[PDB]
Amino acid sequence: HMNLCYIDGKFLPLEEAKLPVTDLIIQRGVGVFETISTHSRRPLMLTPHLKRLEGSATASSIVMPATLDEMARIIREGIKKMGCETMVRPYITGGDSFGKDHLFSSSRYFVIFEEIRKPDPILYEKGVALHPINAERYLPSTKSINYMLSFTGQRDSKGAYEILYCPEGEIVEGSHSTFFLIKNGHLITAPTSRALSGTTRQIVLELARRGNIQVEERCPLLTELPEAEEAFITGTVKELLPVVRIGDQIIGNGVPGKLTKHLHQVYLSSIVEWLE
Amino acid sequence: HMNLCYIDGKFLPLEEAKLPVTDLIIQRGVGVFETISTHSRRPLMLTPHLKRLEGSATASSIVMPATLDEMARIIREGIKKMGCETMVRPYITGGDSFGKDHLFSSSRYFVIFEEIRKPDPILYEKGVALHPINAERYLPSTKSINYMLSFTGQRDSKGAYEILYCPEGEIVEGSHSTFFLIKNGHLITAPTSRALSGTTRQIVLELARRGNIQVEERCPLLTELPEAEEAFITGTVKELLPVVRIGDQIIGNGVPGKLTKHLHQVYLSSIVEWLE
Ligand SMILES: Cc1ncc(COP(=O)(O)O)c(/C=N/OCCC(=O)O)c1O
Ligand SMILES: Cc1ncc(COP(=O)(O)O)c(/C=N/OCCC(=O)O)c1O
Ligand SMILES: Cc1ncc(COP(=O)(O)O)c(/C=N/OCCC(=O)O)c1O
Ligand SMILES: Cc1ncc(COP(=O)(O)O)c(/C=N/OCCC(=O)O)c1O
Repeated sequence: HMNLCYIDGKFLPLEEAKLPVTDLIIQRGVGVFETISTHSRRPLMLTPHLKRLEGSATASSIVMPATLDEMARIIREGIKKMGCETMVRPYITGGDSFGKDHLFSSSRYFVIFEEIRKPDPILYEKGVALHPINAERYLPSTKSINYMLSFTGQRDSKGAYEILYCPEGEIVEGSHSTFFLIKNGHLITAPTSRALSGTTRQIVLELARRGNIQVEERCPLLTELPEAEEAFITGTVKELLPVVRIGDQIIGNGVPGKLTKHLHQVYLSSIVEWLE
Repeated sequence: HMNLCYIDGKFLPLEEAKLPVTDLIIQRGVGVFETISTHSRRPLMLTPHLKRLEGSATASSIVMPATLDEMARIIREGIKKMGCETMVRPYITGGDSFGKDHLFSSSRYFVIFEEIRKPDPILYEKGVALHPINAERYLPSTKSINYMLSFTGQRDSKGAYEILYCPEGEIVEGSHSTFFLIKNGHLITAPTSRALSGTTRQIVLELARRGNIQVEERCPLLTELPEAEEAFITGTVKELLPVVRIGDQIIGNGVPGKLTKHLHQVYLSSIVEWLE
């Protein structure tokens, strides 16, 4: 499929788009981004993602190089050009210098558009296995471009779907996901002091509120997994994806659970509410 | 001289060099690098730096896109072109994909050459102030491109020379430096399990051995700074730089100390031994 990069006023073929090696995104990993998905070629949680992008940029001392309205206009135009369900990634770079004011004031920006790659249907029927590691994301409210740990953590993950950040036995989040445990019919998920404030997470808490499902905002523990009924990971692209194994531990009876399948169905039935 | 970037077979002006936005260095912070300085237009600790670059690349699941001999040849050719004292940074990128083998096997590489920017002479006479933060580099043996913390740590550093990583009151290293405390005429410095295995650090331990100066390889503590005589930070470019203040704490008498000045003099008198 055709893939785009919006950069410097133009929607380029993604393979043509290039960034100056002066940019501190390249030299020193100074960059923040979001991942935005579409349903019916409309962006899911567009405003919440763009507010989170500005939040990341501000927390990283980056001055936004475009307004949120302009980032929204570009995203909409690139989706129109794609003419398919799209995964969209707006990037904000450090640019060429850190000023005497302790800000990155010449930030660059670009927006990647790719045909969306949903997890295979079989993964929703089977559920996935997570690989726990003794590590976590620093400043986890900020979605920087530093995802090195998500790949080096796979060195000994032996083909697990995703890495799970379990610093000192406390489950925080996936490398690309919010993590939820189900224990005695209630949700357990790490607080926003430890894990990224997921857009999908924020919708799942709202669905829990609507369904009178109790939510405990505390880290699930690896040692609680034998008492767990179910588990799932959330994000843009993957939606709610059942977790049936973590390390050598089977979750409940090792197939996707009733409350997971329920929350996924309600999510998909309700999803247009959060489209823009 | 014009600052250069060796990329794709050519020495470009640094500001003209560009990298495809497909590269996972940009998208996901997948990259490792080294910083190499010159004395008499010869690269200092060239082989130790290139072995540390390979070590970073291997620890990050990156297959090296060039041999160490070829990285050496480029470094030497660019220094010859510069015809001045140079700070050199070979970068190894993740490239466009993480393979089914859990390796980045289409890595890109580039080499930046800049006219060297030594600390002002006044900083060696005065000494510098460090700003301690409650944070640390993950996988600190690996020198990845993720230096975001080195900038976000400056948010409330109020103009300190550098950030000092002091997780839970244990001093590990600077954002760009190895850290040394002097107490009762012995050196204290964090072990290589905690801090980057600095080239400058490795020379200073050797100078300590030659001078019969005892070295304790443990993290100095913020709480022991009142009992400290001296402190200094080491690296490529800065050499040995006296530290006379850490947060609100003056180090000894608040001027560069006798053993710091001695180690810096011996380092500069001996430096040709480590040039290549
Ligand atoms: C299946 C899936 N789940 C979750 C995520 C969210 O992960 P982050 O992007 O926040 O790490 C993505 C991201 N795709 O990103 C676009 C496709 C790609 O970057 O390869 C994804 O593809
Ligand atoms: C570290 C992390 N935690 C949690 C999440 C889930 O948050 P939402 O997606 O629900 O807002 C993400 C999103 N990645 O999205 C997929 C990875 C990507 O393509 O960049 C993430 O990167
Ligand atoms: C004064 C000084 N000390 C120490 C370092 C070592 O720090 P790292 O590179 O390992 O973080 C550098 C690096 N210059 O790098 C070249 C100029 C620059 O990147 O701004 C430096 O200029
Ligand atoms: C994080 C960190 N620790 C310690 C050091 C000291 O290592 P050596 O330089 O002695 O091998 C450096 C080097 N920066 O290199 C110069 C500063 C820079 O360009 O970041 C560093 O980046």
